[PDB]
Amino acid sequence: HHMSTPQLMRVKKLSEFAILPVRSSQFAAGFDLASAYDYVVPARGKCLVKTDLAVAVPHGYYGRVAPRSGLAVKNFIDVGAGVVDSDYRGNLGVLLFNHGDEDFKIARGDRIAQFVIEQIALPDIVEVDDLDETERGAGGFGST
Ligand SMILES: O=c1ccn([C@H]2C[C@H](O)[C@@H](CO)O2)c(=O)[nH]1
Ligand SMILES: [Mg+2]
Ligand SMILES: [Mg+2]
Repeated sequence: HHMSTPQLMRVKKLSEFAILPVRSSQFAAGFDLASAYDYVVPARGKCLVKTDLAVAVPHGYYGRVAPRSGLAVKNFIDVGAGVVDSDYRGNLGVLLFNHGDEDFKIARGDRIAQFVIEQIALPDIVEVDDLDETERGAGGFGST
Protein backbone atom coordinates (compact mmCIF):
# COMPACT_ATOMS: atom_id res chain seq x y z
CA HIS A 1 0.00 0.00 0.00
CA HIS A 2 2.66 2.52 1.05
CA MET A 3 4.47 3.51 -2.17
CA SER A 4 7.17 6.01 -3.06
CA THR A 5 6.13 9.28 -4.70
CA PRO A 6 8.08 12.02 -6.52
CA GLN A 7 8.19 13.87 -3.19
CA LEU A 8 9.22 11.02 -0.87
CA MET A 9 11.25 7.93 -1.83
CA ARG A 10 11.36 4.85 0.40
CA VAL A 11 14.75 3.23 1.06
CA LYS A 12 15.60 0.12 3.09
CA LYS A 13 19.02 -0.64 4.55
CA LEU A 14 19.89 -4.29 3.92
CA SER A 15 22.83 -4.32 6.37
CA GLU A 16 24.67 -2.23 8.95
CA PHE A 17 27.09 -1.17 6.18
CA ALA A 18 24.56 0.69 4.02
CA ILE A 19 24.60 4.50 3.92
CA LEU A 20 21.40 6.31 3.03
CA PRO A 21 21.44 8.13 -0.34
CA VAL A 22 21.84 11.88 0.13
CA ARG A 23 21.97 14.86 -2.20
CA SER A 24 25.20 16.85 -1.93
CA SER A 25 23.69 20.23 -2.88
CA GLN A 26 20.29 21.89 -2.61
CA PHE A 27 19.34 21.29 -6.26
CA ALA A 28 21.72 18.41 -6.97
CA ALA A 29 20.40 16.10 -9.69
CA GLY A 30 21.44 12.92 -7.92
CA PHE A 31 21.77 11.21 -4.58
CA ASP A 32 25.30 10.19 -3.71
CA LEU A 33 25.79 6.42 -3.42
CA ALA A 34 28.45 5.03 -1.09
CA SER A 35 30.11 1.63 -1.22
CA ALA A 36 29.17 -0.82 1.53
CA TYR A 37 32.50 -2.71 1.18
CA ASP A 38 36.13 -2.38 0.15
CA TYR A 39 36.82 -3.11 -3.53
CA VAL A 40 39.51 -2.84 -6.17
CA VAL A 41 38.45 -1.84 -9.68
CA PRO A 42 41.26 -3.28 -11.84
CA ALA A 43 42.99 -1.18 -14.47
CA ARG A 44 41.10 -1.57 -17.77
CA GLY A 45 38.57 -3.64 -15.84
CA LYS A 46 35.28 -3.55 -13.97
CA CYS A 47 33.76 -4.20 -10.57
CA LEU A 48 30.21 -4.53 -9.24
CA VAL A 49 29.92 -2.47 -6.04
CA LYS A 50 27.15 -3.27 -3.54
CA THR A 51 25.44 -0.42 -1.70
CA ASP A 52 23.41 -2.77 0.55
CA LEU A 53 20.39 -0.53 -0.14
CA ALA A 54 17.03 -1.52 -1.56
CA VAL A 55 15.13 1.39 -3.10
CA ALA A 56 11.56 1.80 -4.33
CA VAL A 57 11.92 4.34 -7.12
CA PRO A 58 8.50 6.01 -7.60
CA HIS A 59 6.35 4.77 -10.46
CA GLY A 60 6.66 7.00 -13.51
CA TYR A 61 10.42 7.22 -12.93
CA TYR A 62 13.47 5.02 -12.95
CA GLY A 63 16.74 5.35 -11.06
CA ARG A 64 19.81 5.97 -13.20
CA VAL A 65 23.14 5.11 -11.61
CA ALA A 66 25.36 7.87 -13.02
CA PRO A 67 29.06 8.80 -12.75
CA ARG A 68 30.54 11.27 -10.33
CA SER A 69 32.43 13.87 -12.34
CA GLY A 70 35.51 14.01 -10.11
CA LEU A 71 36.19 10.28 -10.33
CA ALA A 72 35.66 10.42 -14.10
CA VAL A 73 38.14 13.25 -14.76
CA LYS A 74 40.75 12.26 -12.18
CA ASN A 75 40.51 8.46 -12.23
CA PHE A 76 38.95 7.55 -15.61
CA ILE A 77 35.98 5.88 -13.84
CA ASP A 78 32.71 5.34 -15.67
CA VAL A 79 29.41 3.71 -14.70
CA GLY A 80 28.17 0.75 -16.72
CA ALA A 81 24.69 -0.75 -16.69
CA GLY A 82 22.80 1.81 -14.58
CA VAL A 83 19.07 1.31 -15.29
CA VAL A 84 17.27 0.59 -11.99
CA ASP A 85 13.63 -0.27 -12.57
CA SER A 86 10.94 1.10 -10.26
CA ASP A 87 9.87 -2.49 -9.47
CA TYR A 88 13.37 -3.63 -8.45
CA ARG A 89 13.52 -4.66 -4.80
CA GLY A 90 17.04 -6.12 -4.63
CA ASN A 91 20.43 -4.77 -3.59
CA LEU A 92 21.27 -1.61 -5.54
CA GLY A 93 24.54 -2.33 -7.36
CA VAL A 94 26.94 0.11 -9.03
CA LEU A 95 28.91 -1.29 -11.97
CA LEU A 96 32.16 0.65 -12.32
CA PHE A 97 34.44 0.62 -15.35
CA ASN A 98 38.06 1.69 -14.89
CA HIS A 99 39.46 2.79 -18.24
CA GLY A 100 42.77 3.93 -16.69
CA ASP A 101 46.04 2.05 -16.34
CA GLU A 102 46.08 2.11 -12.52
CA ASP A 103 43.84 0.16 -10.16
CA PHE A 104 41.17 2.22 -8.40
CA LYS A 105 40.76 1.46 -4.70
CA ILE A 106 37.39 1.82 -2.96
CA ALA A 107 36.97 1.88 0.81
CA ARG A 108 33.67 1.29 2.57
CA GLY A 109 31.86 4.62 2.72
CA ASP A 110 33.46 6.17 -0.38
CA ARG A 111 30.95 7.94 -2.62
CA ILE A 112 31.46 6.20 -5.95
CA ALA A 113 28.38 7.14 -8.03
CA GLN A 114 25.15 9.08 -7.93
CA PHE A 115 21.53 8.07 -8.40
CA VAL A 116 19.22 10.24 -10.53
CA ILE A 117 15.44 9.81 -10.34
CA GLU A 118 14.61 10.29 -14.02
CA GLN A 119 11.04 10.86 -15.19
CA ILE A 120 9.86 8.51 -17.95
CA ALA A 121 6.84 7.39 -19.90
CA LEU A 122 5.84 3.72 -20.08
CA PRO A 123 3.70 3.77 -23.23
CA ASP A 124 1.82 0.89 -24.72
CA ILE A 125 3.20 -0.11 -28.13
CA VAL A 126 1.14 -0.03 -31.32
CA GLU A 127 2.56 -1.43 -34.54
CA VAL A 128 1.65 0.86 -37.43
CA ASP A 129 2.04 0.87 -41.20
CA ASP A 130 3.52 4.37 -41.42
CA LEU A 131 4.99 7.05 -39.17
CA ASP A 132 4.45 10.78 -39.50
CA GLU A 133 7.08 12.45 -41.70
CA THR A 134 9.55 14.96 -40.25
CA GLU A 135 12.24 17.36 -41.43
CA ARG A 136 14.89 15.12 -39.85
CA GLY A 137 13.51 12.00 -41.53
CA ALA A 138 15.93 9.09 -41.55
CA GLY A 139 18.87 11.45 -41.02
CA GLY A 140 21.08 9.98 -38.32
CA PHE A 141 24.65 9.42 -37.16
CA GLY A 142 26.23 12.77 -37.93
CA SER A 143 23.89 14.24 -40.55
CA THR A 144 23.67 17.81 -39.16
O1 LIG B 1 23.44 -0.52 -12.56
C1 LIG B 1 22.53 -1.32 -12.29
C2 LIG B 1 21.69 -1.97 -13.24
C3 LIG B 1 20.76 -2.84 -12.82
N1 LIG B 1 20.57 -3.12 -11.49
C4 LIG B 1 19.46 -3.97 -11.03
C5 LIG B 1 18.15 -3.21 -10.87
C6 LIG B 1 17.44 -3.47 -12.19
O2 LIG B 1 16.02 -3.40 -12.04
C7 LIG B 1 17.88 -4.89 -12.50
C8 LIG B 1 17.83 -5.26 -13.96
O3 LIG B 1 18.52 -4.31 -14.76
O4 LIG B 1 19.24 -4.97 -12.02
C9 LIG B 1 21.34 -2.53 -10.51
O5 LIG B 1 21.19 -2.75 -9.32
N2 LIG B 1 22.29 -1.66 -10.98
MG1 LIG C 1 28.09 5.71 -20.79
MG1 LIG D 1 15.75 -5.69 -18.09
